[PDB]
Amino acid sequence: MVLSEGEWQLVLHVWAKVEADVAGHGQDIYIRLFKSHPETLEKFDRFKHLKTEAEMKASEDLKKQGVRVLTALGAILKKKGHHEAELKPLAQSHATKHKIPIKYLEFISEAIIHVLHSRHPGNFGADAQGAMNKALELFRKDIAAKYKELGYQG
Ligand code: HEM
Repeated sequence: MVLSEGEWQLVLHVWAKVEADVAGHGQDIYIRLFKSHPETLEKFDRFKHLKTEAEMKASEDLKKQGVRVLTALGAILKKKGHHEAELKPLAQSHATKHKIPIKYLEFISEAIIHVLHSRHPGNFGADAQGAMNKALELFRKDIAAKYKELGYQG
């Protein structure tokens, strides 16, 4: 699949707003992910002990992790589809070390869309959401392909 320049513009326009507060968006996304799909928390040995949203918001380590995640995703989105190099290390670690199924990548994609919709309604109308969904679907499609090459069914 391929996004048009117009669709990429919608994606990068709202992403520019996210970048005004990377740490805050990361926390919101994780909290949404862990509350909606608790099973995903079990994959994080360093955070699986967190019991409440309050503890999650107070975790300095979780905040730092969120920044790393959004920074990596932002770098990929900014490549506008030409992300082969960026995807390699990410696919290898998540398939071989962390063992993250594609289903969980779908769950975090849902959390990202939920948070953007909540925080940036003016820059996340129907067309913008459609573009972001398309960008995330492309990301998941390419990661899934790499997973297969690496020997992980995902
Ligand atoms: C938006 C998609 C995602 C991106 C861009 C992303 C990115 C990253 C990055 C950059 C790291 C640090 C370096 C590395 O180990 O590769 C990382 C670590 C990790 N990721 Fe992800 N990730 C994503 C989704 C997920 C999901 C959905 C899960 C599981 C529910 C997950 C589980 C982990 C774990 C367990 C670690 C290691 C954390 C630690 O060091 O304690 N990731 N991720």
